[PDB]
Amino acid sequence: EHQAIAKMRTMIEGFDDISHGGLPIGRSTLVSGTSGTGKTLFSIQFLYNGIIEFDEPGVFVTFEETPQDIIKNARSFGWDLAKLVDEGKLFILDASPDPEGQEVVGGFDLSALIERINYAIQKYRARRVSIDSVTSVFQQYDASSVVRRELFRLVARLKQIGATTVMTTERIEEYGPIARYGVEEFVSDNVVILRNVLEGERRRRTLEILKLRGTSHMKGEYPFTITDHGINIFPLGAMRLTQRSSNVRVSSGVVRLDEMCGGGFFKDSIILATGATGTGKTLLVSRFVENACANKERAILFAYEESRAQLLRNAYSWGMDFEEMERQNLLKIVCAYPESAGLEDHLQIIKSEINDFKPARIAIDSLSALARGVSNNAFRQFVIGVTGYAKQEEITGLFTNTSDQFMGAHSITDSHIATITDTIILLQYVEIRGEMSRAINVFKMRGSWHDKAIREFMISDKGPDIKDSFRNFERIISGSPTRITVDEKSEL
Amino acid sequence: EHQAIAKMRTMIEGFDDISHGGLPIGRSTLVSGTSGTGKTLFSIQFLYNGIIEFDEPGVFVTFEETPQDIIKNARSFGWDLAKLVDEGKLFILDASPDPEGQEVVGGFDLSALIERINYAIQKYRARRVSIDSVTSVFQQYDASSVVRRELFRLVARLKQIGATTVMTTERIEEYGPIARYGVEEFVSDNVVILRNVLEGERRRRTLEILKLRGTSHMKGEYPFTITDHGINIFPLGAMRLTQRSSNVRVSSGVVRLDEMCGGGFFKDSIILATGATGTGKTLLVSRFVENACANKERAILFAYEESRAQLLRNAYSWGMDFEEMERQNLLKIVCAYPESAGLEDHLQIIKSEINDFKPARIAIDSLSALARGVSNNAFRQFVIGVTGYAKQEEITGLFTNTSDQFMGAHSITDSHIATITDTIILLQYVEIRGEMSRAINVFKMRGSWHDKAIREFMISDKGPDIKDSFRNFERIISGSPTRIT
Ligand SMILES: Nc1ncnc2c1ncn2[C@@H]1O[C@H](COP(=O)(O)OP(=O)(O)OP(=O)(O)O)[C@@H](O)[C@H]1O
Ligand SMILES: Nc1ncnc2c1ncn2[C@@H]1O[C@H](COP(=O)(O)OP(=O)(O)OP(=O)(O)O)[C@@H](O)[C@H]1O
Ligand SMILES: Nc1ncnc2c1ncn2[C@@H]1O[C@H](COP(=O)(O)OP(=O)(O)OP(=O)(O)O)[C@@H](O)[C@H]1O
Ligand SMILES: Nc1ncnc2c1ncn2[C@@H]1O[C@H](COP(=O)(O)OP(=O)(O)OP(=O)(O)O)[C@@H](O)[C@H]1O
Ligand SMILES: [Mg+2]
Ligand SMILES: [Mg+2]
Ligand SMILES: [Mg+2]
Ligand SMILES: [Mg+2]
Ligand SMILES: [Mg+2]
Ligand SMILES: [Mg+2]
Ligand SMILES: [Mg+2]
Ligand SMILES: [Mg+2]
Repeated sequence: EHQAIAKMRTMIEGFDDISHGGLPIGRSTLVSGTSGTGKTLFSIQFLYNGIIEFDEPGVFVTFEETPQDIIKNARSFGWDLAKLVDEGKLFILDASPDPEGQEVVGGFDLSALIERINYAIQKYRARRVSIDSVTSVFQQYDASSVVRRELFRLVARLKQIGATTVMTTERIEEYGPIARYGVEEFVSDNVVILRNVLEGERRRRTLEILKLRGTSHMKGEYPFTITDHGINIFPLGAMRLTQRSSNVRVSSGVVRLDEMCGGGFFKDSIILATGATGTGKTLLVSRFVENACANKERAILFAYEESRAQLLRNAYSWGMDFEEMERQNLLKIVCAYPESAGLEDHLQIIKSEINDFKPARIAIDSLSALARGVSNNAFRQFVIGVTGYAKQEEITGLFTNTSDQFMGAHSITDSHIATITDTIILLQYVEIRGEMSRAINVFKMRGSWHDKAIREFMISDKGPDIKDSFRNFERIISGSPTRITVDEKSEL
Repeated sequence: EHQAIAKMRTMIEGFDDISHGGLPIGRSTLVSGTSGTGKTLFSIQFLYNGIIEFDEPGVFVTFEETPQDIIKNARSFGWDLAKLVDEGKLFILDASPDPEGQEVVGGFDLSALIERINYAIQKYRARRVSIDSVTSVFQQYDASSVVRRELFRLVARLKQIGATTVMTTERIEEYGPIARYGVEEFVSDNVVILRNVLEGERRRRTLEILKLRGTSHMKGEYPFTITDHGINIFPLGAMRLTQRSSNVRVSSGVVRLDEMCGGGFFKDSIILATGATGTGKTLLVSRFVENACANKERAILFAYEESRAQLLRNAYSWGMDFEEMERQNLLKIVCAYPESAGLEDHLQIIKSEINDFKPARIAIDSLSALARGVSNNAFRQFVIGVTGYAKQEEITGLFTNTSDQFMGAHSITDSHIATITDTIILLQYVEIRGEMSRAINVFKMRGSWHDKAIREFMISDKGPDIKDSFRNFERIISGSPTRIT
């Protein structure tokens, strides 16, 4: 064809983007990675989605796992390949060794095997092929040279059969060689790499595309997650910056704060709250998530610091009954330690909840939690992720941070995430006469006017009470202020 | 001959400059690189370009990728190699293995195949040749020593045929051996290394001319981007310091500000709008992007922070409409996440849009939005990338930056780029009586005068209202002044 290479939609969440459309039609795609990296899950989903959505039959070749196991584990994702097999949509070409034994199985092996597949493809009238672990075929007594030629013998004949193919290969080191004999990376056109990089004691999983001949594809690692719906990727680096924005306002929970923002927050606008531990991030989150229920709008509350109980105790002591917010089915609390998963994990989880319950507000208390460990970048990416989604979804997200140091916060981010957020509220203690009192400012609003006053405030059983600035002080921001004025009242 | 080495032009964007002209004529060039770097593309473009600019024909000996494919993959770029092998200007030499089975045909090996290519050349009167994946030939059963002979046998056989050659090799370790059997390196007159380095879950293609027997060449790695129009290379080191400069002037969009700078900004200048988060860098941004329309000049506005829809929101709330602008084709908008491309890449996109919309003013709201998880160096390289081009291009660019700390920041830029820009505008807060009030202040201008004081300014529907300074104060810079009665 005088037309450039066309791809085949895989239907695997994210892959299509990274792959700018899917797997190059008519060609074989090498998909290597270490153990437990989802290589087989990759090929099964490929063949599968193609049957469920494009009614494209698929042939599955396996050189190790007995068909029975394959169908079994499929049930992990609620997949009854078993059926698609019985309706002729799926056909597993068992090519695994017998627990008995026969010598010299490399001569007729491939060639005879090729024709077998040819028969399979041709017979069931298929469009998708997955050959699981070609690596386990030359693992009899061969070396680099023999390997090379053999793949080319298979990638090519298959190519003559014109079927979109997926081959799986194993790896020994994580960032070491691409495949085993360091020879497939070439004899193949398209080489996808699924990693399970260590780092720390958490394992994060990326998926890359070293190359698709003739076409384009996002370059680099993008994390993905294996779940009850298979592989899920997150094209973090692909998400378009075209999110909608309204001029609509909503409330923060405390009306006086609703004034200092020029009439509330904007439905479409990420909101952060900073302060050293104790100022009151939570109190603001509390009244925030609450405010959203009194209007009949659902709002999830992900906490990573406090428990579900304690999150309902201290809450009560400020009035407001979460308990009721839950019953009416207008509030939802998640709670989960940060060391319970990697950022790639929470992001999906949060994204997940947002899909079932479809909140009207979002309140993640403590970006500072998730920031634990995880290198500054990895986290930064998380942030966009959350923010960028919640934004292009029209939800009001209040976030929380906690300055690494009380009094003297020379940086309202302590990780420089400022710029990602739209509204900024700042809490700070203030040493006023041997007494640490609260202060509260609306640092910046992107669409409104907001108040430029560094108002003090007190916390009681009602909640926050935004009073009057400290006009008669120098070095307020310094946390330890200074009294001014040198004239009282006397005669003329 | 009695004179210097005559090079041949590759026409490969930027390469002629890194090689100082092109490939040493009649001499082969070994271009290696791991899988997915473009080695094929490099050599296919080489032959190709020779066909559409010089009419110098080409022989593409292909050992592993099938002729038909070689032709198909080139359509990705808009290249009709099918048409060129018809017009007999390019010839693809099918030197691949049999998809079936045969072992006793290549017993004349190296020699036989050379006789072929030498025939074809004399038949199409070709001038350039590329052998794609020669390593794949030996990949039958050879030792480092068997290669050095076979290769030196070919290379030479092709030197004698006064043919200017480009052989392709493949690597396995990015910064390790140049080729597979660490032998080709010394067997070829010229060495080109293609690297797809990772480092930080991100890839970056860098090209390098290791050596060129004969003449000089640029030294080291240069970044490159594989795109519809093939290999594109930016020799940020080959860009001299020769930009036309003038005293003409332009407005900042804020009349006051124009006076503060001694009557508007200079046309041929890079202005920087540093400041804390919120100080209003994006306020001035829109401003300077609008005055370019009231004067019927095209102005592009590259965004990397706020949406295009949101921009068009806060725009309207400061007065001045952005909708109109675009319609009249006097204001183009961009938008993209800094993580949505690599620096090497972001750079090119700019150049791209510019060439297409011939702006007169460029706005890059937050260079500090790009520095994201990038190497201080890499990034400095990205500023000079833009800055320079916009200079030589006589464009007037406005760049936004946000310091990693409000009030007290002990530098204009935490990445130290100031000494790159000509005019630095500077926003910072100042705590006046339990309050947060803004304060603009031109910090420096290389050709003009510009006021020296820090005037407080307020923002409102109509815009930036630069007022008067904090005379009766002290340490207004320390963000928390001391009113001295
Ligand atoms: N429903 C599921 N939910 C969460 N994780 C799952 C689920 N099913 C499988 N996994 C995880 O996925 C992995 C299975 O990997 P998979 O079988 O897809 O391919 P592989 O390990 O790359 O290659 P191979 O098939 O040779 O083992 C397991 O390590 C397991 O932790
Ligand atoms: N019922 C109450 N009455 C008066 N003060 C209260 C009451 N509950 C909490 N406080 C005060 O509020 C602060 C608790 O902080 P809060 O619950 O708002 O979360 P935070 O400041 O955001 O985060 P963290 O406490 O984890 O640092 C304490 O410093 C305490 O003095
Ligand atoms: N039109 C295109 N647009 C964007 N990227 C492309 C396009 N065509 C190819 N590419 C990219 O360029 C790479 C092509 O490299 P190429 O196939 O030319 O040679 P190689 O990687 O050096 O050697 P080989 O692929 O033969 O093993 C692919 O990995 C792909 O990411
Ligand atoms: N219509 C308006 N009326 C009054 N004040 C406004 C208005 N719009 C914005 N502001 C003020 O301007 C600031 C907003 O900053 P702006 O939109 O100019 O971009 P920035 O300061 O350059 O960058 P960033 O938003 O990333 O911090 C807020 O801090 C706010 O006080
Ligand atoms: Mg396995
Ligand atoms: Mg497997
Ligand atoms: Mg290769
Ligand atoms: Mg807390
Ligand atoms: Mg190649
Ligand atoms: Mg030497
Ligand atoms: Mg900002
Ligand atoms: Mg901004």
